[PDB]
Amino acid sequence: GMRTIDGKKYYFNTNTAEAATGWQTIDGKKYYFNTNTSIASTGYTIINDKHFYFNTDGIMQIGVFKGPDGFEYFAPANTDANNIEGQAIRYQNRFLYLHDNIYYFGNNSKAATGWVTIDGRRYYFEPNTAIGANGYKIIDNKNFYFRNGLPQIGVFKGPNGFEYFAPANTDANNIDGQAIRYQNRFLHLLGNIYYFGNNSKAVTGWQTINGNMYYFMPDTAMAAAGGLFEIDGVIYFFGVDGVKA
Ligand SMILES: CC(=O)N[C@@H]1[C@@H](O)[C@H](O[C@@H]2O[C@H](CO)[C@H](O)[C@H](O[C@H]3O[C@H](CO)[C@H](O)[C@H](O)[C@H]3O)[C@H]2O)[C@@H](CO)O[C@H]1O
Ligand SMILES: CC(=O)N[C@@H]1[C@@H](O)[C@H](O[C@@H]2O[C@H](CO)[C@H](O)[C@H](O[C@H]3O[C@H](CO)[C@H](O)[C@H](O)[C@H]3O)[C@H]2O)[C@@H](CO)O[C@H]1O
Repeated sequence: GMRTIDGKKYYFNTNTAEAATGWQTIDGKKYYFNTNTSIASTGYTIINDKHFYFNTDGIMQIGVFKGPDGFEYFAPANTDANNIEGQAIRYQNRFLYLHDNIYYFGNNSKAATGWVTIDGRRYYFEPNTAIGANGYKIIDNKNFYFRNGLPQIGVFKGPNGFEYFAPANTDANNIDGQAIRYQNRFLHLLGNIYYFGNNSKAVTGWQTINGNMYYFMPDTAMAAAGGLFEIDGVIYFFGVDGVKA
């Protein structure tokens, strides 16, 4: 019987009206009831000069969580110098993969947040979680499209349409991957063809431009090009320049 009164959770040894203290394994879960108050620990907690992290319900967590000195890695037993389960450990200058989530830990064993350069590459880790960014992101009024923390160069679909996340210095000295103003013009990138309207977004569907007909795929905004394509069940030929002929 584990009850919670006045926002404070306790673990009673059933038959006696007394609350328990210390580490307790309840339902496979680990809890630490402060030895001087019997109150269940929550959040960043120092125990015997070691760091542990508990959720709002007092359950000990394994992962990357923020403490007063930044995000620490509360790892499984024997991750470094036979550390105990849930304890924060020394983890310096290296990446951490917690199944598809990527973190990078600095020299201080704290996870990096914001923009950082690692081995010559620019990354962005979410300040709220320290997790490498993924997908469309607006950062300081600039748009990026990330994959595992890395800004990608290319044409990707965002909330407002396909934007051109361009190579560095294409406009206003943008850095690699920054979405830019690119209006009423074609974009030729690695063999693919796109056309951007006045809104700096790639057009899709059938389009007549300067008298030539093109069909830009709705899922990629790339022009049909270099052969026969069946569109809406009809077969057409598109030259390597994307023009139907
Ligand atoms: C103030 C600051 O950030 N200084 C950095 C130190 O915190 C950091 O020391 C490591 O910090 C982690 C927490 O992020 C742990 O405290 C770690 O020690 C703990 O784990 C060890 C096993 O890995 C061992 O069990 C210790 O007994 C236990 O306390 C600690 O080494 C250092 C090193 O990165 O950098 C400082 O800049
Ligand atoms: C709702 C809508 O579609 N509005 C259109 C604007 O988004 C568009 O503005 C441009 O949009 C691109 C993204 O597609 C960028 O946001 C661009 O600004 C950014 O790049 C600039 C350099 O090229 C500069 O660095 C800015 O600081 C940076 O924010 C922005 O101009 C406009 C113009 O095409 O059309 C609207 O219809």
